[PDB]
Parts: sequence; structure tokens; C-alpha cells
Amino acid sequence: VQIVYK
Amino acid sequence: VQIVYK
Amino acid sequence: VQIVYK
Amino acid sequence: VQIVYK
Amino acid sequence: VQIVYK
Amino acid sequence: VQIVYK
Amino acid sequence: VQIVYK
Amino acid sequence: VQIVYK
Amino acid sequence: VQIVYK
Repeated sequence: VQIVYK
Repeated sequence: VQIVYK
Repeated sequence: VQIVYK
Repeated sequence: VQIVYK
Repeated sequence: VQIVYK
Repeated sequence: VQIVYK
Repeated sequence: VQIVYK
Repeated sequence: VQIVYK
Repeated sequence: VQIVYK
């Protein structure tokens, strides 16, 4: 699972 | 599991 | 598990 | 487990 | 377990 | 276990 | 166990 | 066990 | 056990 905030 | 905040 | 704050 | 604060 | 504060 | 404060 | 304060 | 204060 | 104050 990959979660990225930008 | 990978979680990154930017 | 990897958690990074930037 | 790796946790890094920046 | 590795925890680093910067 | 490694804990580092900077 | 290693704990370092800087 | 290693504890260092700086 | 090693404890160092600086």
C-alpha cells in the first residue's frame, strides 16, 4: 500500500 | 506499507 | 513499514 | 520499522 | 526499529 | 533499536 | 540499544 | 547499551 | 553499559 501527499 | 507527507 | 514527514 | 521527522 | 527527529 | 534527536 | 541527544 | 548527551 | 554527558 502506497499513500503520498503533495 | 509506505506513507509520505510533503 | 516506512513513514516520512516533510 | 523506520519513522523520520523533517 | 529506527526513529530520527530533525 | 536506534533513537536520534537533532 | 543506542540513544543520542543533539 | 549506549546513551550520549550533547 | 556506556553513559556520557557533554
